[PDB]
This record gives sequence, C-alpha cells and structure tokens, in this order.
Amino acid sequence: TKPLDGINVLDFTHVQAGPACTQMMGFLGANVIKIERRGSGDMTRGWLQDKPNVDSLYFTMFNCNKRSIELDMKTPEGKELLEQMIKKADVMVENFGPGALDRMGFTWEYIQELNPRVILASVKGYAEGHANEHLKVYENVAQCSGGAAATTGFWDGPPTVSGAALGDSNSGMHLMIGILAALEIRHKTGRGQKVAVAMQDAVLNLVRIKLRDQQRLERTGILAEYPQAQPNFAFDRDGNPLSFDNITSVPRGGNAGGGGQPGWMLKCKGWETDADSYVYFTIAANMWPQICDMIDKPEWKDDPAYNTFEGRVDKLMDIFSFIETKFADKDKFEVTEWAAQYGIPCGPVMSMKELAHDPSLQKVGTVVEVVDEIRGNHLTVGAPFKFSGFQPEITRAPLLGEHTDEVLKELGLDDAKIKELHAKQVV
Amino acid sequence: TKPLDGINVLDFTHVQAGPACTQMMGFLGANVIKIERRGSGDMTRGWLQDKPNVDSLYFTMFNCNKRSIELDMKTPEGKELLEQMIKKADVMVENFGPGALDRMGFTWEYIQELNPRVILASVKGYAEGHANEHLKVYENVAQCSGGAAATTGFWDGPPTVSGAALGXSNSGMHLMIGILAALEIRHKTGRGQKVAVAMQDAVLNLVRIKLRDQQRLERTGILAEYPQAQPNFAFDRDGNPLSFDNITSVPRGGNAGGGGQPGWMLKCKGWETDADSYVYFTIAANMWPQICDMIDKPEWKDDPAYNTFEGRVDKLMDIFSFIETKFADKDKFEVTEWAAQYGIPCGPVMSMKELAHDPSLQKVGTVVEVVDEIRGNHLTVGAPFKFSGFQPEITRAPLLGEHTDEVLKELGLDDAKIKELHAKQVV
Ligand SMILES: *SCCNC(=O)CCNC(=O)[C@H](O)C(C)(C)COP(=O)(O)OP(=O)(O)OC[C@H]1O[C@@H](n2cnc3c(N)ncnc32)[C@H](O)[C@@H]1OP(=O)(O)O
Ligand SMILES: CC(C)(COP(=O)(O)OP(=O)(O)OC[C@H]1O[C@@H](n2cnc3c(N)ncnc32)[C@H](O)[C@@H]1OP(=O)(O)O)[C@@H](O)C(=O)NCCC(=O)NCCS
Ligand code: NA
Repeated sequence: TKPLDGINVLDFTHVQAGPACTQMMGFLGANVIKIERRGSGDMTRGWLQDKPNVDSLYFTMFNCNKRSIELDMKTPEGKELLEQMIKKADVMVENFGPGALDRMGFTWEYIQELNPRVILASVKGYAEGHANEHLKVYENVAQCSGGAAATTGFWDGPPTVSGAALGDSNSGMHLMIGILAALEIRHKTGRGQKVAVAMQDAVLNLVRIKLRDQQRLERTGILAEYPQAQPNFAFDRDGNPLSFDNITSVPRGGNAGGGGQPGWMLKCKGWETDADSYVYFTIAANMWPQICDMIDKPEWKDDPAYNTFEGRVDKLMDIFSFIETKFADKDKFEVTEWAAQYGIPCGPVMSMKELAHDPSLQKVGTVVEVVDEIRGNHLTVGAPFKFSGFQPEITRAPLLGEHTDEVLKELGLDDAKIKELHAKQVV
Repeated sequence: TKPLDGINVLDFTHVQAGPACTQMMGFLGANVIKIERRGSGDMTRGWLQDKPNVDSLYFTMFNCNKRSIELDMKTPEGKELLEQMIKKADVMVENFGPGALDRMGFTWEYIQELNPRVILASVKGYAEGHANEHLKVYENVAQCSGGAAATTGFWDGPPTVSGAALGXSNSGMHLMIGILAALEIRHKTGRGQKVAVAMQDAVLNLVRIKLRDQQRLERTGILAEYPQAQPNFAFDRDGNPLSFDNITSVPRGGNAGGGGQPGWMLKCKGWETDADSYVYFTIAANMWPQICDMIDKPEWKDDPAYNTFEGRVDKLMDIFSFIETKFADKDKFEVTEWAAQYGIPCGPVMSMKELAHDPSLQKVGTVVEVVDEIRGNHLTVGAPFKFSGFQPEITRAPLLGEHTDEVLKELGLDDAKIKELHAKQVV
C-alpha cells in the first residue's frame, strides 16, 4: 500500500545527508531503526535547540518516522547485536567518516556473508578512488568542492553558498535513488549491492548546466546569455571591466537565468524595507510581442535591435531595468498576477514566513504539521513526490533510546540479557 | 546487469527537469524512447549552440542514452502510435505545461485503461491543488517560489539564485525517486501509479533547514549563529548595525554555515584576479583545539570566552578575519593541506575550469568524456551514485528523428505504413 512497506532499514545515519535519506524512506513506508550513540545520540539533538531540555527542530525535522536504539558499537556485545540486526535488514545506511564502518569490522565483504540480500548505502564527501576520498566534509565545503560556490553570487563579490542544502539533503536524495535502484535489481538477482554517493558528485550533478557553460566558454570564448556578455555592464570591486575577453572559467552571473530562459530578479514595491519584495521575471525568446504589450513598447516588436535574443545581447540589462520601473507601485503578488495574464514565467520571492503559513503547501501535504505531544507540534517538509495510490503518514521523531528495549525484544532477547546489556552499558 | 535493464520509458520530456530524470534512468540501463516535435525537436537542440546547425551542449549533456522519434501528437495517427507505445511502456514521463497531456486525450484514467501496469510521472511548476497550479515555471522562478532565493545571498543585497539547478535537475532527480518508488510498489500490486513532483516542492525539500530556522525565529525571536546576531558586524542600507529585533522571516546570511557548525568564505592568494581563490573554513566546536594549533594561538584554548560556541558568538567574524590573514600568501590548495593535517573541515572553492579537467572526477566516472562520432566528443556528468555490481555505459545523444523508422518497425509497421506517416507529416 506504501512503496516501502516491509522494507527494513538499519539506519546508522546522523547529521543531515544520511537522516534525510532514511526519513524520506520512512515517509514512503520503510521500517527505520536508527542506531544512536549512548547518552548524546545524533549530534543534531543538541544543535540549535529552541527550548532547553528539548530535541532541536534540526533533529525532529530530519528524524520523523524512525525508532531510536542506543548502542555502543565498539563493544563485543554491540557488534553481536549488529550482526543480528543486519540479518533482518533490507538496507543499511551510513554517513560516518571514510572507513569508519570498516574499522568496526563491518566491511562490505563481511556484510555480504552475514546477509546476501542486504543493500549497503553510504554518503561520503568524495567518491572512492578520489584523491580526497579520506576527507571529512560538511555542507558548505561540499558546495565549494562541486562547483556551486564558484558559480553562485555576483561577479563583483565572493563565491557564495546556497541556502538550499546542496551538500547534505541533496546527497541524501541522490542516495535514495541509489537505494531504490539496488532494490529494483535485487528482484532479478536476489542479491544486495553496495551503493555510495559522494557529496561532491551530488553537487556536480545539479551544476551540470555550468559544465555545459565551461565547455561553451572553452569552445567559443563567450556566454551570450550572461550579464558579462553585455558590453560595459559588469565591473569588479575596483571598477575594472568584466568581459569574456579575459574569462576562462564560468563566472558568477548574479541573478541571470541559468538553465531557464534569460531572466532577472526585479524589485517590487517595498523593496527598501522588505528583503523579499522581488519577483523573478523571464524574457523567453518566443514571448517578445507579449512583453512589448505588457510594458507598452509596441515600437520594440518589429525592431531587430529588440525582437531577437541576438539583438538583445547588448542591452538585456537595460531592458530588465526598464521593466522593473513598471513594478514600482505593485507588490510581488500583484506583479505575478499581472505577468500571469500574459503567460510570462514570473513569480514572487516567497519568504520563509510566507511559506511556513501558506495554505496551498499545507493542502497538498508539502508543509505538514507533525503531531508531537512531548515537544509540541512542529512543521516539516513532507514528501515532494505525490502519488495516486497513497499519502505519507508522518509521525514524531523518537526520543533518544525510546525503542531500545522494543527493538531488543524483536531480536528475541529475553528480559535477562536486556538487563545485562543495560548494566554493561551496551545500550 | 544494470538496475533498470528492460525498463521501457516512453519519454515526452523536454528542456532540463524531465530530460535529466530520463537520462539518468538511461544511465542505469533503461530503454528510453524520446518523443520530439517534428522539425525542431526538444527546444534545447537549438538553445545556445556552439556550432551552427549542430545540437547544443544543453541538448547532448541531458539526452545521452536515448533514442529519438519525431511525432505530431495532434494528429489522429500520432495518437494511435502513442497508444501502441504506451502498451509497451513501463513508465511514461512528461513535463509539458499544466493540462497539456490531458488535452491530447491521455488523461491518467485513459492511460490506465490502455496499460494497467504503466507508471505516469510528471514534473510540474506547482503541485496539483495549489493556488498556482496552472502556472508555467522555469528554473529560477521555482528557486524563488520554494524559499531558496529569499535565503541565499547577503543581508545587504537582493534575493540570489543558486548556480545549481535547484528548480530543474533537482526536480528531475526527485521525480526519479518517485518513479523507482512506483516500480517498487508495482512488484506488490501489479499496477502502475501516477507520480508527480512540483518544482516548488523539490526546492523546498532542499530548503528544509530554512523552515527549521523560520520556526526557531518565530519561537525565540533570534537565530544566534546568523551574522545579524553578531554585535555590530552586519549593517543595513542606511549603514546601521543589524539585529533580529525587527527580523520576522529567515534572512540572508552571506557565507555563514547554514547549520550547527559556523563557517565563512575566506580569501586566499590571488583572490583579486582569481574569482575562485577562496576556501570555506568551518569552526566546528569539537575541532577547536585543532584550530588553535594551526592558528598558533594557544591563549584561546584555555580561555572560556573562546573555546565555546557562546564564547565565540560575540566575536566570531573577528577571528574569521584573523584566520583569513594566515591565508593571504597561500593558494587555496596550500591552505587546505595545512588544515588537512589537523582533520579540520576546510576545502577550496573549485572552479568549473578545474572540475571539468580534474583527474579524480574522470577516474571515478563522475566527469565522463562521451564518444560522439557525429558532433565530436564532449564532457558530461555521469552517475553520481556508484554501485558495486555495475558501471554506466554512456552513449551519445540522438540526432532528431534518428530512430523514428527503427521505433516504428518495432511497432510492427511495414515500409508502406512508414512512408505514409512520413508523407502525411505524422513523423
Ligand atoms: S550532511 C553533512 C555531513 N557530511 C556527511 O554526511 C559526510 C560523511 N560523514 C562524515 O564525513 C563525518 O561523519 C562527519 C559528518 C564529518 C562527522 O565527523 P566525526 O568527526 O563525527 O567522525 P565520524 O562520524 O566518522 O565518527 C567518529 C568515530 O565514532 C564512531 N562511532 C559513531 N557512532 C558510534 C557508536 N554509536 N558507537 C561506537 N562508535 C561510534 C565511528 O565509527 C568513528 O570511528 P573511528 O574509527 O574512530 O573514526
Ligand atoms: C517548460 C514549459 C514552461 C514550456 O512551455 P511551452 O513552451 O509553452 O511548452 P508546453 O509544454 O506548454 O507545450 C505547448 C503545447 O505544445 C504541445 N506539444 C508539445 N510537443 C508536441 C508534439 N510533439 N506534437 C504536438 N503537440 C506538442 C503541448 O501539448 C502543448 O499543447 P497545449 O496548446 O494544449 O498547451 C512547460 O513545458 C512547463 O511549464 N513544464 C512544466 C515545468 C517544467 O518542467 N519546466 C521546465 C523545467 S526544465
Ligand atoms: Na499594453
């Protein structure tokens, strides 16, 4: 009834990349058992807490639909428990440092012996065989390693990190693809596989469009849709001109269109005192007559200086500046509604406050109120894929070690050894 | 064997989001038949060509491992051929405008009648049921609708788009999760499902950390790790010091950590003339003693105001300026190796130039040289998930209608029928 009903996940993950992956599997029906360090558990529990003595929203928004067991895996009893759990699992997921799981004694080769059907899934900073394969990597370092930082921001400013989790959550979603692919092939082979996603590679996959641009730049010496292609438009900090004459690596293009048709971020009424009073406005090559009507420039329709992409290259930023003057007395929603009349791709910069309280996102189950009696209810992002046959049933994140005894019971342990394990500080 | 060997994909997709999904399915073994507009095909073919009358890099980097057939789907004969192809398909994938495929007559209800096993997968701008469900959306419009633009860039600048394809390829990768999930459940039910991913929702999934911050902000009135919470560091337009006093929605934090571990983008030697001569340096709380050794100031090791997150919060950007002075005479790789010996989370900003020609990325199959005997070789991004059991075999992108007659012969049509369809301008 749900895609992953019956799929048993032995979940070693912590922080963001790994837990995002296993949470989303949980949302699609998977039985997720989260292994955590004794006493402290996943480090997100105590990071950026809003209330003293309560698991942070960092933890709760990444660990819904999971059960928690505490386990010291560097004890002989802990390793024995892992062997029993591995034999019951369909998928093992981890995002420890390079070699950490191996050093515990659970190499891929040994895992295969324990369970020929289990899939091992890993998130690492760099791919196996990479010069940097042994490095520990965090979110923004991964954005920097994968080309995003270099190609994000403005030509007269620094490399800029994205607010979106390009390093972590993005890598987790990519690992989910790997895991599901390994499940699909297991129906044929009856055998599990090892799958791994490097954070650098997940970032680079989303920056594919910039590898397109790098080759175009190498081949032709110019990127015509970039602001720097407009003569005497772009300048560095010290006032030096920036043209493609002297550019050999894909530059920062500010708010240019990327993989979309040419566009820009345009101010709307209240921009001086409202950080998000903007729209993104696209000048699509097949929409020039429509734009000319909207901005009352009929004389631009039949002028070759204006009516082709090629003609607009020397003046596109002038055109954006002029269009922007038309929005001076309208808010971003009024502008979006106006542009929509013309079928022009255009929308508001939604603030996080607006998104958190948007009726539409709650209607469609993308922003979800999680019922949590212990911590008070909270919002989370639900499943971004909608299915005809089912809806996720999101349930609160576990307290540390909440399901330890419950899980140990399922392994067949009678009450005697459970006391021992607690006594020995194994769980 | 590859995970999706034998999976037949009827591929209606165009531009970036849809084609990224079906290409990556192709990389994992799927049989992808791309349906294209007669004459012009997928709009990416003519989109920023580097050579006249040769398919662009936009096209080739998103359409490897596919066959191409031209089809006028508004003709009765075209619709007939689609019905035949649907009956042989496991997955249909589309990213036309809202209602477009329905208007062609291929509603989900009708598709189910044709083939109870087929999965229908769609990329949309906004989710079904959303107030904005009927809008057409490109890359950066989705970045703006999903909260990324509002929370990316600087406090004294505009909302800023990511160079990463948060709207397009990211939505495509999310759709791949949905499709694979639908294949999993089909093993149980014997029935296909409809799956859809909205570009807004794919963006919001990656911006989950900012929805965390919005709730923290609403609950507490402050985000202590953001630059706006540091005494007299960030300043507004009129030049006065920023604070959370009047901030009610998650602001832009420049190059801050985005998570529990603070960081910043620090200049290295050559930054004045090299836009990517930077490293990201993360001041992890647990790694502080290691940082004190590299900085060569043991005074702060035992100082209480310094060896704690609370001790640094008043003067965090002061010590980022000082650590940056250590790097003024060293390039980003020299600075990174200096920090690698301490296991410190520090990494360089990699340029697209460096990444395109990096030995490691080519060694691990993440940057791949495609052997294209028609157009000349090009680079692409390969599969970002690495598997123990197989490697992708990437094959060059198809010419427009290159496999039309080949596909029609597979449908059991003879040369008479084929010539009729060509003459009638159906293919
Ligand atoms: S989303 C952004 C985070 N990035 C990643 O997910 C990338 C992969 N993960 C990592 O690079 C690291 O895990 C990061 C996130 C950088 C954290 O680094 P740490 O310094 O915390 O190193 P480890 O995570 O590898 O953990 C250190 C040692 O602790 C052992 N360990 C973990 N949990 C347990 C339990 N429950 N019981 C006993 N030991 C445990 C690890 O196995 C590891 O062992 P070593 O062999 O000593 O490294
Ligand atoms: C990208 C997008 C904005 C482009 O819009 P567009 O250029 O107007 O193209 P559309 O997809 O709307 O298609 C236009 C029409 O041509 C038709 N068409 C497309 N291919 C055809 C073919 N081979 N034969 C006959 N008709 C065809 C469509 O069915 C549609 O018909 P309609 O008049 O009933 O609406 C739009 O496809 C879209 O909003 N896609 C969904 C979101 C998305 O994926 N965006 C792109 C991210 S990379
Ligand atoms: Na008008």
